[PDB]
Amino acid sequence: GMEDLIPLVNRLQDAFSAIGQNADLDLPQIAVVGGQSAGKSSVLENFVGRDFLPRGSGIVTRRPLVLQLVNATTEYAEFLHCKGKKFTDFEEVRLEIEAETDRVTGTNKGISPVPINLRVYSPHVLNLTLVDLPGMTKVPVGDQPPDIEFQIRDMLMQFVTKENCLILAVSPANSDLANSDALKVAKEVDPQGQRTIGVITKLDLMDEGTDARDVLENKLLPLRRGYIGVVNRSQKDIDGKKDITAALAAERKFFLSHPSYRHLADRMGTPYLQKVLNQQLTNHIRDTLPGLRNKLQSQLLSIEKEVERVDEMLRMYHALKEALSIIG
Ligand SMILES: Nc1nc2c(ncn2[C@@H]2O[C@H](COP(=O)(O)OP(=O)(O)O)[C@@H](O)[C@H]2O)c(=O)[nH]1
Repeated sequence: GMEDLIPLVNRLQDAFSAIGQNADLDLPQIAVVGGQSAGKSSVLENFVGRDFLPRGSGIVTRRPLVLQLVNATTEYAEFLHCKGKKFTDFEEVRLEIEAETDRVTGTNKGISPVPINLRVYSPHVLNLTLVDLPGMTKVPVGDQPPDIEFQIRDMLMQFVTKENCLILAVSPANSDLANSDALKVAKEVDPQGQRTIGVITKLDLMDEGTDARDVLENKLLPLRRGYIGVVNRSQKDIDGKKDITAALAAERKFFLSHPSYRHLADRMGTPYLQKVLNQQLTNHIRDTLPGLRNKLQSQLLSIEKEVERVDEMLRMYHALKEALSIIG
């Protein structure tokens, strides 16, 4: 399709996020899922080229982050809920995400599906939007609630059960892929593997004598859209403030050097992943936008005649109208 398609859906995402909605609308979008520590934040920060996501122990993000990367001549960030303000200090971007997590979930330490919408304008990005969802976990730690696993999983299921949700299933290579939370979720909701894109992180950490060639050649657990491997900064690199440019150069050198991957190298790494996701997401929106408009229309007229809480219903009514107006 067209280069207008990702920005179109950004505006849809803003319209529905303004009333605290996203998952129920079945928007064509990429949801990023993984186990905690799979490397999701790292992928997103690689795309942006700056650190901007909360780090530290436990479940630091507890809402969806609708991350909208917009190629632009200038570089800055805007939050939908902070109208007017342009962030150029990505450390303040991170503090604002932390503040939004605390404001909605800080008492319960639970999970909320209410999205945070963050747009990052930059000359260094392709148009690409991803809905980052909290990483899955198994054992509550510290002050986490006893059902934290299910709070997280139930919330991400609200997104990925939707047929227009592409799933960016992030799994670390230094684990048996058969243990992947991301790919388990994806196979539950997408059993034929038609709307799941595999990202394999941490290839630099695999055990000697092993490699992920079978996974990356799409042979171990085939997905129609395949798998892309990436090599992000280690924790030591993060703490040493290694720059992303140097990380990307190390990742390219890794794929060109590794005997098990060098024949795949041009379909590996973070720049390729960004390009592939921009292309598949654009094509995905093209294929699904007409169906979305019908879904939204039907939802709208359902609301109108039921109108014949209702406060939430009227908010949805105006958001749906706004969305249909954006689709035009
Ligand atoms: N060596 C290496 N470490 C990684 C890679 N990706 C992430 N990490 C480290 O894994 C940890 C978790 O990554 P992060 O992106 O925060 O995981 P998230 O919880 O899924 O967002 C951090 O200590 C990262 O520095 C990678 O490809 N290689």
